[PDB]
Amino acid sequence: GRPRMVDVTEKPETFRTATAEAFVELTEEALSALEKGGVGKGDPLVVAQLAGILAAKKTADLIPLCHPLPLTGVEVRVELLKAEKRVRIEATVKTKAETGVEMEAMTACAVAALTVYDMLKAASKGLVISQVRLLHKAGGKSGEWRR
Amino acid sequence: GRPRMVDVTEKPETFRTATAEAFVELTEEALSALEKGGVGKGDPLVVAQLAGILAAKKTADLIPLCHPLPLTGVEVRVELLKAEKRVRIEATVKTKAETGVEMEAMTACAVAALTVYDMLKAASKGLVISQVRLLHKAGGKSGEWRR
Amino acid sequence: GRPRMVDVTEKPETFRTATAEAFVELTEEALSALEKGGVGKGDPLVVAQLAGILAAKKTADLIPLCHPLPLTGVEVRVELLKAEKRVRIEATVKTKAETGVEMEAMTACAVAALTVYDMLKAASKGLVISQVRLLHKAGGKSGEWRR
Amino acid sequence: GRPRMVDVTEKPETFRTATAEAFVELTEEALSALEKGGVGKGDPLVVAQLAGILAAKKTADLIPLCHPLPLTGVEVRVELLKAEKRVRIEATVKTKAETGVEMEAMTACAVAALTVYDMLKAASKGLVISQVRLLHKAGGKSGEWRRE
Amino acid sequence: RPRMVDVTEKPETFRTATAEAFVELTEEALSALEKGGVGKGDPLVVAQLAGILAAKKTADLIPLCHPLPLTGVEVRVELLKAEKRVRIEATVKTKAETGVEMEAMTACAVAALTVYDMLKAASKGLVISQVRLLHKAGGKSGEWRR
Amino acid sequence: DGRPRMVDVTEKPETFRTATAEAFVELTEEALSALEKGGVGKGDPLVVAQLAGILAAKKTADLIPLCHPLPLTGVEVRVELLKAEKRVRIEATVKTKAETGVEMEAMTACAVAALTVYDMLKAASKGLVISQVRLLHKAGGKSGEWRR
Repeated sequence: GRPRMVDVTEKPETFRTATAEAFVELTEEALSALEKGGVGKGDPLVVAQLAGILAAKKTADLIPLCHPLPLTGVEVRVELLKAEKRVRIEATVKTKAETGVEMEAMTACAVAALTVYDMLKAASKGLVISQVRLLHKAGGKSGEWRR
Repeated sequence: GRPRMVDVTEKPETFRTATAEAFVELTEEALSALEKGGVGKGDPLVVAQLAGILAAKKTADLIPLCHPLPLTGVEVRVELLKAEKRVRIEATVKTKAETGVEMEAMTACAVAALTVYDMLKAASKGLVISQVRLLHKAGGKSGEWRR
Repeated sequence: GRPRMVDVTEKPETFRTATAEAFVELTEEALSALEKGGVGKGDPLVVAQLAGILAAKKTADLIPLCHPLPLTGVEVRVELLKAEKRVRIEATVKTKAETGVEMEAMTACAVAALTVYDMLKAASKGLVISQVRLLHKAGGKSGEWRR
Repeated sequence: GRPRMVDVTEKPETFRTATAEAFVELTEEALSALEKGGVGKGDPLVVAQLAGILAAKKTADLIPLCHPLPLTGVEVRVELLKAEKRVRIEATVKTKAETGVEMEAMTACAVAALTVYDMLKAASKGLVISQVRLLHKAGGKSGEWRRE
Repeated sequence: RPRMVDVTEKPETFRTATAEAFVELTEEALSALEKGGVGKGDPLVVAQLAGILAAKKTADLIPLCHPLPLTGVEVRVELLKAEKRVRIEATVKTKAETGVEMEAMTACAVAALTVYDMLKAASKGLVISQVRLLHKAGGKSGEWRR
Repeated sequence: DGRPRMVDVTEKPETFRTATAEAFVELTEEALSALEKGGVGKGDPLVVAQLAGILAAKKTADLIPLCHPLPLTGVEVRVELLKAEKRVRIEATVKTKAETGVEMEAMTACAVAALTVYDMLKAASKGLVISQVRLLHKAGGKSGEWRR
C-alpha cells in the first residue's frame, strides 16, 4: 500500500488529450475591480491564463506520483461570465505518451484560478475557487471519457 | 494593465499567518477505494498531505507576481469525512515578512486536492475539487480576517 | 581558482537595488508580425514581460554561484521602439540583503529578450538580442554605480 | 493574441539540431582579472560553460510557451578572444522531437553569458552581453538554416 | 570539457536500474523513530516519497544527465531494527536512449538524506553509510549486477 | 502526531549558522585510471562534481520535503582525489543567518557531488560506491557547537 509511480513501461505511446475547467466566484468588489483592470497588479485574466500554461508544464513537479512527460500542446482560456459573477477557466493538454495528461489539464486550471485570486486578493479576501473538474479525456486503454 | 510585483521593500515587517481549506467530493467508487488504501498507487491522504507542504514552498514559482519569502511554518491536514463523502484539506502557513502568505495557504490546499485526485483518478475521473477558500489571515495592513 | 559562493554571512544587511536593460533587434517581418498581434502564439511583449518577472525570481537557480535571496520588488518593462525596429526591456529588482541584485535584473532582461525571440522567431529565425547591460545599482559598502 | 503552446501532437518526431552564440565584451579590468583566474569566485569560463549546459535543460521552465522536450545532446564552448577583448559562447543542442531546439541553444548561450558576467562583475559592473544569436538549425519541415 | 553526451542516434530501448542506500542509526535515533519521529512526522514515509520525487529531479541535479520520460519508479524504505539501520531500495524504468542508473542512485541518496532530516534532531551523527548500484539492464552493454 | 509538518520556527531568533559534511566515493582500478586520464569523455569528474555540490546546496529545500527554505550566505565545496586510498573525498561547508540549521545543505552538497562523481565515472565502472556521507561540524542554534 506504499506510494509508487505506476509502471507504464510496456504501454505504447499514443495521442493523448485532456480538458478540465475551474471557476472563481466573484464578489461585487472583485467584479468591479476586474472590469476596471484589476487592483493595480495588472490584468487578472491575462496573468492567470499564462500562469495556467506554465502550471501545466510544472505538473510533474507538483504531483508526487505524476509521470514526467513531453507536452505537445497546451491551451488555456480565462473568461469573465458577467451574468454569473464568475470567472471560467478551461485548459486542454496534449501529448504522445504511455499515460494520460488529466493532471496537467486539472493543474493548469487550478493554478490559473489561484492566480485570479492572487490578482484580486486585494479587493476581496473571500473569493472562492469553486470547482476544478475534468471535462474530457481520450487516448488510453479506456478510450474517450466525457463528463 | 501591466503586471507588477508590488514593491514591499518600503513595508512593515510583521508576523504573518494564513489558513485555507479545500474539498474533494468523492463518488461511491472513490470512497470505497479510499477506505481500502487507494487504487494501488498508495495512500491518497498521506501523499496529498505531503504534496500540500511541498506546494507551499513552490508557491512563488507558480503564482507569477507572488513574492519569494522564507517560510517559518507549514501545517497541512488532509482528512476523510466519511458521512459527507468528501475529503477536507486545511493548510496554515506562517512567516515574518513584509507581505502575506495567503497564496501559500491557498496553493498548499489546491495542490493537495489535485494530489487526492491523482491518487483516486483511476476509480473515478469525475471527482471534483471545490471550495478552495481562505479561512483566516492576520498580520497585514487590513489586520485580522476570518471567513 | 575554485568555484565558491562567496561568504557574506557576517556582512551587514542593507537595502539593495539594481536596474538593467536589454534589446532585441527586429526584422521588417518580425516587426510586421508584432504589430498584427504576433505569429499565432500570442502577444510577444505581454508574454515576455511576465517571463522577465518570473526569471528574476529564478535567478539563483540559473546562475551557479548566485546567492539565493528573497526579493521585495520586481519591475519589468517591455516596450516596442518601432522606428528603430527594436524591443527594449528594462528591469529593476529590490531587496534587503548582504549581497547585490545585479544578476536578478540582468537575468530578468535576458529571459524576457529570449521570450521575445521565441514569440517571433517563426517570422524570422535571425532575430538578435543585441545587448544586456546594467544601468544602476546601489547598496552595500560600494554603492551607486550608473552607466 | 491569446498565448498558447502550439499544438504539434500529430507532427512526426525527427532529429533536430540548433546552434547559437553570444558574446560578453570585457573592460581592461575584467580582462585582467579573467587572466588572473577570476575575482575570487572561481574560473569564469569553466563555471559559465557548465551553467550553459544546465540552462539548456531548464529552457522550458524559463520560456513560457516552449515545449518541454527530452534533449539528447548539449555542447557548450566558452572561450576568451584576448585580442578582441571578448568572450565567445557557442552552444549546440540536439533532440528527437516534433519541435525545434532553437530556444535551448539560445538560452544556453544567454545564461552562460550571464554567468560570465556574474563571475567578473566584482571587477567591472559595466561588462556587456552582446549578440545572442542563432547560427544554425535543422531537422524540421523548414529544413536547413544557417547565418551567412 | 563537460558535455551532455550525444545520444540522438541511439535506439530507444527498455531500460531499468536498481540501487540501494543505508542510513546507520544511533540508539537515540532508533528510539525516536520507534516513537514516530522527532515531531516532524514519520521518517520512513516522508523519505520514501522524497525518493520518488528525487528520481524525477535527477537531470536537474546531475549536470550532464539526460532528461528522460520515466515510465516507472519504485522505492522501499525499511527499518532494520536489530542492525540499527534503515535500508532504501529503488528501481527506475524507462524506454530511452540512455540508462537510468543515476535516477535509481539519486532516489536512494535523497531518501537517505530525508531520513537524516527527519531524525537529525535526535542525533547529528547519523551516517549514510553507502549508496550503490545493484542492477541495470537494457543498454548496449546489457545486464549488470553487483 | 506522526504527521509531516514544516516545524514552526516563526518566533525563533535569526542567528549565524554553519555546517560541514563530507562524503567519499570508492574507486575501482578502471575508474581510478579513467580519473587520471581526465575522465571517460564527459569532462573533468572532480570539476563538474564540485559545482554540482554548490548547486545542490541551493536546491536542498526543493529536495528535502520538510526543510525550510532560506537565504544561503556561503557555500564551499572541495572534491579531491586521494590516490593512495583509491577514493575521492568531498567536503562541504554551508552558512546562513536563519532560524534553522544548514546541516541538510551541507549533507546534500556532499551527496550530490558524490552522485556526480559517479555519473562522470560510471562508464568505466558501474560498481563505484558512495560511502560515508556524514556531518563533521555544525554551530549556531540552541544546541551549540557539535563536532564529529
